[PDB]
Amino acid sequence: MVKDKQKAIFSENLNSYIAKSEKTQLEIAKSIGVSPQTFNTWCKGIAIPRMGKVQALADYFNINKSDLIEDKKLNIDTVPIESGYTLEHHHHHH
Repeated sequence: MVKDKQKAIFSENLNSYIAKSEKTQLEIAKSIGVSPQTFNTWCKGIAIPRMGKVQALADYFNINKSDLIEDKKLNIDTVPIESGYTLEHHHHHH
């Protein structure tokens, strides 16, 4: 195919949030401040918007930009951080 994996991840993640909403792509596009054709290419993973729009997307969904950039490999694994941040543990014998 010769396709960039990052754009495939970004769209995959973004599309997840979009398809979880009942507002159309044309709806979200106006709220962000873009044209439907611009939003269409994002949803198809053809292009990634600039920081000003990526932040706008995350800001509108009340999420982190990191949620759109990093892969949905959401398997919690203890993350030592130099602060008083909350972390959870599972523990299952398998």
